[PDB]
Amino acid sequence: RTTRDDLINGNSASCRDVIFIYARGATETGNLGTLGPSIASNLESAFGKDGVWIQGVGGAYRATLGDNALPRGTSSAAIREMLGLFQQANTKCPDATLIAGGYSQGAALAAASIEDLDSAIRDKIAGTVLFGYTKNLQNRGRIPNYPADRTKVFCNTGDLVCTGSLIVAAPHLAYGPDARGPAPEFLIEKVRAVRGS
Repeated sequence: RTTRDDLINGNSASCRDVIFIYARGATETGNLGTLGPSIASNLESAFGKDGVWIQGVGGAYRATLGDNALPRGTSSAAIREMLGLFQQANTKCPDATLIAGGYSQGAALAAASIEDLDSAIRDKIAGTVLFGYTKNLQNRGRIPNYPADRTKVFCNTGDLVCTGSLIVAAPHLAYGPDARGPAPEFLIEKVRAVRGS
């Protein structure tokens, strides 16, 4: 299903070890959209249902297509919403390892949020995956203030948003295989690198 609010609904007395916060692309449904559920099922298989909390960015994030043209590639209200979720994870589950991801506008949102996040929380994000990263060229494939080794960008050849454009071509809608395999593989590897087991 396209809606997951595990962090908001979760009991602090029984925090998951891993918390995944994900932002969907433009016009997508629920708070996970088309790629989020595939990543979620694979994380659940690796850490178990009670070992990982899946949280989509909903609330003020309406994933409005036109917001791709704003300075940071998304709206201020959306950034405030995602920042709030990272802050809620940090207070509710101080010992949890965080992971994040975003697709299209959601990738710009993830990058903007992580850049603004206070360092103590940002440093808890073991890995971040970005699909069809709209600010790929502008940010030179990086998320500002965040290490390259913890970042994985999936940008298809021919996906114009990865080369500085806002045009949506067919390759931008072809990240399904990545969400099913390499993306969760990267996230799992980065969590295990710091948590062991």
